[PDB]
Amino acid sequence: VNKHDKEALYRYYTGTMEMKNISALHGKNNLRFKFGIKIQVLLPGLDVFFVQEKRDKHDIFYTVGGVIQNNKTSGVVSAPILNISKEKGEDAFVKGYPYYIKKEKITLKELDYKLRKHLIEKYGLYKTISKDGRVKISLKDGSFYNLDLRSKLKFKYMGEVIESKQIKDIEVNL
Repeated sequence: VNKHDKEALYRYYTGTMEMKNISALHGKNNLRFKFGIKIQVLLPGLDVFFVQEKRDKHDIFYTVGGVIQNNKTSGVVSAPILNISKEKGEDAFVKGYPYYIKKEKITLKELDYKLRKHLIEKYGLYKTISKDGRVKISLKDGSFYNLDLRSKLKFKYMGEVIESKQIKDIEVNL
């Protein structure tokens, strides 16, 4: 029901902070910890992917999903193939290259957010390119995830965790 246009999406997937050293402790399953910034995380279903959704009347910053327990961020490197495809329009291109992930396990939230942010900077998504696009993230077991670019990621998919090794290719269509 809450509609998101190009401007709304662009503003969300730009301005993000990884906290890879937390020990946190609620309504619909939430956690609380300081950073002296008092933070709360909603659990859609310690390393956390922090994206500000809301800041309460007295300085309690809210985010959704992103929390991964016992994760290695240094020493590990997964490079699945990112295949970008804009087939019809003013400038039609195909572009395949490795998408570097320096994390053992990665939340769908971060992969989505960081992947979209990349399409804004380099290809001009939600700026010069249309918001009308899809993304398929294929795993080695043949399973996959679908990101619709027309709307921002539904909160109830941000609690999903992904083994970085298991990702083989990310297919973006514009």
